[PDB]
Amino acid sequence: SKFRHVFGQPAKADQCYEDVRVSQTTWDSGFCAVNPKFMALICEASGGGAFLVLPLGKTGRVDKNVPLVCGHTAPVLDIAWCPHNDNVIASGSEDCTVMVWEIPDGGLVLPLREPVITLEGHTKRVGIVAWHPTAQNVLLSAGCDNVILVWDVGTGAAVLTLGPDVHPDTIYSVDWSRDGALICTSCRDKRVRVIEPRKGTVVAEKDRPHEGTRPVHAVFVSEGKILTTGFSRMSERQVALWDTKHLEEPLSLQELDTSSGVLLPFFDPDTNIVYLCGKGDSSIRYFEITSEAPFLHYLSMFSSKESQRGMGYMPKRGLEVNKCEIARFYKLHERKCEPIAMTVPRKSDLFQEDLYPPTAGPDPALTAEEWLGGRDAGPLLISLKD
Repeated sequence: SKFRHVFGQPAKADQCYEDVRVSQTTWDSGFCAVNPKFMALICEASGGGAFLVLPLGKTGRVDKNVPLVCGHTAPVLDIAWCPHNDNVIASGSEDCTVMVWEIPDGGLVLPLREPVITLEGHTKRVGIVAWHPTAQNVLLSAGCDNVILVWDVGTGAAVLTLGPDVHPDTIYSVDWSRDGALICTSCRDKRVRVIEPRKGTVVAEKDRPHEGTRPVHAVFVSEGKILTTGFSRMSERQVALWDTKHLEEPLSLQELDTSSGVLLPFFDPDTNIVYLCGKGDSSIRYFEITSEAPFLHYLSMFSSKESQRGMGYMPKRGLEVNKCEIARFYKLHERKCEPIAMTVPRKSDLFQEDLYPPTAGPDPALTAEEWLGGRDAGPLLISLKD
């Protein structure tokens, strides 16, 4: 493997974001969303709902009175940058709404309260927002009403609905496939569903990928496969790799350690690496996914003494390609956001092509109406050699 010596290297202190009141809400979302232009994290707000958005370059201590994105009338639970517009962010709130915000180049000057659009429909708090990867303006949300809504942000309309007949209990996670043809959902009723959301068809299901009582998260990995984190009977944390056409036994099931913290998976299709990090934890582990046995291979971990309250993940376009950076985590402490470069050691001056294949770019491959009518298409690809 060429990822055997991948290592984490935290930014220096003066390149961090400090003196920020990270939200204390107990919830299993990342709490941090980053893109090549801005850093956003969810704040501690008691009079309503707020999150911070700063120009990436505005490092050091944050002015205690910095403009926030407020708008929401109750705590924010989830935030995500639009993959085809670096100035647009969505948030889900305990006020039962998703709001879609526009951020100026230069960040805010004054507190932002009107969103581009307020997406009304959920009857309970909304703690999962997930942008469609390829279809312009398509946004999914899952609330604690156990309902999944898909929206056309361009028209403000809820265009698809999966009711609580589909997910009868808490939805722990939702992931779109590479081409946005499918979602993978994980439910408190212990089934991981693979759903064609347009015709609302469950195309594959695994009952109890894990035996424990705590949450299972699910992400799509390389073609045909999904990945779960979960817990054993004895609350031993597990990662499992599944072949979706044959869900009876996992391709690999590996026991990590006995903690209580939910591991969140971050899958990089350009390297076939998955990174696992939990709130409460001080480490980020990473595995490689291949088609040779045993399919899921432990690479290593970044270890630290500080436990994280959240994690963000830099899109490829913001990465130091010439510094062989293949990921950057945006790690939340109590009062601090700390970027962490993930790097492949190479001693070569040339662009490392093998490390940087063409990657999902910022332009949609389909419109909302096209994807809705039943077209699928993988993302439009760009060169990072630039």
